[PDB]
Amino acid sequence: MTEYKLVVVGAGGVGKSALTIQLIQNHFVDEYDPTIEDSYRKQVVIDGETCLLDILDTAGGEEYSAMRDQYMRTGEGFLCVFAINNTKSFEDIHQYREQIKRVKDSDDVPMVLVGNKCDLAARTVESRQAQDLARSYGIPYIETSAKTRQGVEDAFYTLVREIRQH
Ligand SMILES: Nc1nc2c(ncn2[C@@H]2O[C@H](COP(=O)(O)OP(=O)(O)O)[C@@H](O)[C@H]2O)c(=O)[nH]1
Ligand SMILES: [Mg+2]
Ligand SMILES: [Mg+2]
Repeated sequence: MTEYKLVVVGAGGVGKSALTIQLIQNHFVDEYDPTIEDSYRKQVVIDGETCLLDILDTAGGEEYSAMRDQYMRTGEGFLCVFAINNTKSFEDIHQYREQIKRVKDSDDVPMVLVGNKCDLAARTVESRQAQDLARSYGIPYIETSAKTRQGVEDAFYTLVREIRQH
C-alpha cells in the first residue's frame, strides 16, 4: 500500500476534528475536545488504488509537540480549513500557509483550501472570495460540511490527488 500523510490545519473551531471524524467514523460530533491532537488512519480505495491515509488532526495553536513537528515536517499535504461563517478563520489562512511554506522551504506544497460548515445559513465568507484566495495560492478550493458530509471525501481525496501530481 501507498501511504499518504495528511495534516489538517486552521483556526480553532472551524471543524478540523469534525471533518476528520466524519471521514473516519461517518458521524458528526457536536463537541469534540478542542485540545485533542492525534493521528488517525483509514484504508481507502482512491482511483483504483488501495491506500492508507495517515491524518494528523492539529489542535491548540502557538504550540509545537514531537508528533506535530514530525507530521508538519513529514506531512505530504495539507488541508487548510476555515469556516464560511467565520471571517477571522478565513483571514487566518494566510498564517497557516506561510507556516507551511517555511517548514517545507517551498511555495509548491500539496494543499487544499477547505471552506467548512457550508450547511449553516448566511455565510460571512463568499465562495468567490475563497476561490480568489485559493487561485492566488495555485490550489483547489472545496466547500464542506462535517455535519451533512457534503464535500468531505472530495476534500480529502482531492488532497491525495494533489500529492500525486506533485
Ligand atoms: N453546523 C456545523 N457545525 C460544525 C461543522 N464542523 C464542525 N462543527 C462544529 O463546530 C465546533 C468546532 O468543531 P471542531 O471539529 O471541534 O473544530 P476544530 O477546533 O477545528 O477541531 C463544534 O461544535 C462542531 O460541532 C459543520 O460542518 N457544520
Ligand atoms: Mg479539534
Ligand atoms: Mg462581507
